Formats: sequence, C-alpha cells, structure tokens
Amino acid sequence: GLTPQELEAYGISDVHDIVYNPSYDLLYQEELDPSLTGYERGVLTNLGAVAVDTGIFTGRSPKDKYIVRDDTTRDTFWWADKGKGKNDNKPLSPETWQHLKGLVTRQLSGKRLFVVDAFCGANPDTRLSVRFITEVAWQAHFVKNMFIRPSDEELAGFKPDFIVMNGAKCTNPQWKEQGLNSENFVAFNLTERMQLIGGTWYGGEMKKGMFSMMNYLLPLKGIASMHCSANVGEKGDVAVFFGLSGTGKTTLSTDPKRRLIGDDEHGWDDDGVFNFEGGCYAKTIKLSKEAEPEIYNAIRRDALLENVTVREDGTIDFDDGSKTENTRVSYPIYHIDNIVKPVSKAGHATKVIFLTADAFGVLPPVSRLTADQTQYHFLSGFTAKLAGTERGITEPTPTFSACFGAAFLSLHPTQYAEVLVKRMQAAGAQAYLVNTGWNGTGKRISIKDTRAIIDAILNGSLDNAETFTLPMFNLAIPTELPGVDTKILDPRNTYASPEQWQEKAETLAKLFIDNFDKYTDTPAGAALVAAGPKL
Ligand SMILES: Nc1ncnc2c1ncn2[C@@H]1O[C@H](COP(=O)(O)OP(=O)(O)OP(=O)(O)O)[C@@H](O)[C@H]1O
Ligand SMILES: [Mg+2]
Ligand SMILES: [Mn+2]
Repeated sequence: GLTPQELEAYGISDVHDIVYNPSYDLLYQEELDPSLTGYERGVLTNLGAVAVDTGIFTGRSPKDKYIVRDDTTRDTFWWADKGKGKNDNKPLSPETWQHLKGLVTRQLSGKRLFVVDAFCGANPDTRLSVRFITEVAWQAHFVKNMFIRPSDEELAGFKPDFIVMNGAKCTNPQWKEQGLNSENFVAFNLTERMQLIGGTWYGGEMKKGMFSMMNYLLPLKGIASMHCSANVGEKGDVAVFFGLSGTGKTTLSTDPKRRLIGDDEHGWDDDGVFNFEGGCYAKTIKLSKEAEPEIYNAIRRDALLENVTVREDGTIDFDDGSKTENTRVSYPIYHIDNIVKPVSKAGHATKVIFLTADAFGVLPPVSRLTADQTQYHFLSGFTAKLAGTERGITEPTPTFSACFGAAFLSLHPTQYAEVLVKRMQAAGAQAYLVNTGWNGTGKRISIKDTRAIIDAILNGSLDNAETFTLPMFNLAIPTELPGVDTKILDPRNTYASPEQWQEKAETLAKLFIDNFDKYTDTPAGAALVAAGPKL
C-alpha cells in the first residue's frame, strides 16, 4: 500500500491524516458525522442516498476557467484570445499559476486529506492515471463515483499522469491585479499536468476538467474524444448520442432495450467506442420514477445527490428548482443493472445521433443527415431554450456550442470533426438529428415518444422507410414511424398553419447561417451549401 511519505512533492505540507482510496462505507460516515456542520455536511434521504449542498456554485463556472499558456500549449491549444472562435480557454501566465497553486496547496496543508487514485479512460493504452486530492469527503465521493476505480494491483503500481487538487475553500484576493474573472478559479497546467480548483465546491469541475484534458490528448493521437452517451444492442450494434446539456444524452442512453456503455464522455479509437468514466451524472430536476426507472433506482446508498431539496422526514422534493435547475445525482455505473462489463467499451458505432432541444420548435423530431450535413450540424452544436422558462416568458434563445461541447474543447472544433468523420466513414456509420425539444405546441415531446423514435433509428426502421424533405434546413424525414405519431414527423403540422413554422424557421436559419460564417475561412468550411440552412 501507499505511504504518507510520498505525497508532498505536489507542494502540500504538514498533512497528518491521509485517507487514501476511501471506501464507500468511510465516505458515508464522513458525510453524516453528527458534529459536522457547513457545506461538507450531507443529509441522509429516505432513499438511502446522502444528499449534499454544493454552495454558491451549482454548475460549472466557465468564466473562471484558465489554461496556462506555455511552450507545451502555445501552438496546440484553441485559445480564447486567438480569434479562432469564442471559447473559455483563457490564457494564464505561469507566474499567476504559481500563485494559484500556492493558494490551493496552503489550503490543503495541515488538513486531513482524501486522496483518490483513478483512471479516466476505459482503455489502458490511452487512459490517464489521475490522483485527486481534497479536504471534503463528498468531493472525494464524487470522484470515486465518476472515475474508473482501479484494481488493487493497479493501485499498487499507480503512477499519476495528472493531479487534480481541489481547494474549494480558498479564494484568490489578487484576482483583480492578475486580470482574472473573480476570486474563484479552475486552472489547468499541461506542463505540470495539474488542475487547481478554488472558490467553487461544484464537483462537476473535476469531471469536466479531466474530460477537457482527454479532449486535448486523444484527437492529436487520431482518437475521437466525444461529449456523448453510448450503448449497444444485443446484436452488438453500437450507437453514440451527442448533445448539449439537458438534450437527453443520459436520459435516452439509459434504455431498457440496450446495454449502457456510458452516458457522457467517450473515445473512439481503432477498436471502437469506450467510456472515460466509471459512473453517471444524471439530472434530477422533476425526476420521474415512472419515466426513468433505472436512473431512479440508481439513487440509493453510495449515490450522491446534489442540491436537491430534502424535507425534514428525509423525503426528496425532486420538483424543487428554487435553488437550482441543475440538481444532480452521481452514482457508480453499476447502479444501473443493464450495463456493459467488466469494461465500459464496445465496437465501432454504426449509428450517430445528434440530440437537440429546439426551443424554436422548428426542427423535426427526427431526420437522416447527409455526410456534409453531419459535419455542418456537428460544428454548429445547436440547442435552444426560452429567455427564462422560470424567469420571464417565451423568447427562444439559441446556443451554438461547437461539437456539442465547446466548453470542454481544448483543440479547434475542426480537429474533432476530422477525427469523428474518419471513424464514421470507416464504420459506415449513419447520422441522425433528433429534436428532443419542442414543436408548435410549446410543450416538450414526451420521453416515451422520444424513446420510440430512438427505437426506430436503432432497429433500422428509419433507414428502411420513405422520406420527404423539410424546407429551409433541407432535412430528410420519414413519412411514418412505428410507435410514433405520424402527425408530429413534420413539425409544420403541430402549428395552426405552416406559415407560423415558416417565420420561425427563417429566424433560426439566419442564426445558423450567421453562427457558421466563422467556419467558412477554409475551402472545406466553405461547405455552406451542406446541411447549411438556406433562405
Ligand atoms: N423527450 C425527452 N427526451 C430526453 N430528455 C427529456 C425529454 N423530455 C424531458 N426531458 C428531461 O430533459 C433532461 C435531459 O437531461 P439529460 O441528463 O439526459 O441531459 P444530458 O444531455 O445528459 O446533459 P449533460 O451533458 O449536462 O449531463 C432530463 O431532466 C429529462 O427528464
Ligand atoms: Mg448527462
Ligand atoms: Mn455533459
């Protein structure tokens, strides 16, 4: 086993108590310690799972994300200040990084620390060995759930490729003088291979931080790194589901008719699709046991609820979004019965689905994309929401996040597109666009109906059917689909008149066109006629 006399070369001193590779049982007792108060304290729910409060931050803080610009990242990273498109990869000086490291290492010094060694990536040949350090038990619990838990043997000869140090309790008072966004920070240094977290307690920063690193390393090696869920059928056929947050990746991949590979982060190499994680991070707002049985059943001892409202009697009010709409629950992947094991990976994907929640109510429930349209929509990374479905009234607001996850991209969008296209062509994969959002009714299509569309896609029903073309976006949609209302197939029918759809389609088309303009600086990018909507 490891010894305390080997964990101070990171700049952490005077650690008297070291809890290495904490067990779920110890994490439980740490979280429910009767004398524990504050944000570290968890509460036991009637479901047997512990629930915690992540504080001020209930989601990621992109504005506080920084990457050190040195000679390791200078000419490879997609920088926020290099006009190559808008992104959160803000350059940080090596000097300021040292200051931040100082804050975090001092905050963790003289404290009882949890050290969790885990893997990011199901394949030994490309996975990262990560060592997580924190003084908060539930943060250690979060990483234990979300990352791949190594075997006793692997832990014996564990050699960290990356170090993640969570100093949530500390803040940076010099941020103004350093030109940073706030007193908080989520910084990355690829030379020292380390991630620092200050101010925010949100565990998600650790999960996506390593995802961001995988997104840097894998594509440069010819391996696609994807923000998608993935599952496989009895026949062995594999599907991947891309989409921005809340579009359905986790909800829809957890499907009774297929084995779950992963719900959020995957790679695609010469052998196939593999999960980067050892757990799932499901959304719990308005959670329905009837609609999502598997996910609900996963909420038990060892799962970790985040920010949900817990009543005096321990019952959970999943509908309460008064604190945040981003209530979550993390759990080891085996909390889902029908998953792929012992290793979360499978063959090449033959079905690539792009999920989008179109608040504009213009995109059809399902359409088959051409090769060029696949690239166009991948780079577009579209989804929409109302200016405030909990704030004001209707006002569809678009979000164009390249590759369906710009916030996690370390390389240029085209680099992800290139590797994805290569893997797709070699596998003869077909792409589909699915609107898990709204139509003319103003009400989101039901999960039941959506699972039916996915069923049709995966079993070939969609491909082996006649289609017509939706104008403006020129999307091929089937005339009918088993277990699906034929009326909704054409979004124009959910409106009192096709004219209403027309006006909104025109607006959305213009948004797409304007958003894509930045990619036309290359001959290939000039592929404006592709999926490219046309007025
Ligand atoms: N037709 C539908 N299809 C999918 N999800 C739906 C549908 N209708 C409502 N929802 C809800 O929308 C949300 C989709 O969330 P999900 O967790 O799948 O997003 P995600 O794509 O996995 O996001 P992230 O990448 O942030 O984890 C869930 O809360 C789900 O209950
Ligand atoms: Mg998800
Ligand atoms: Mn995600």
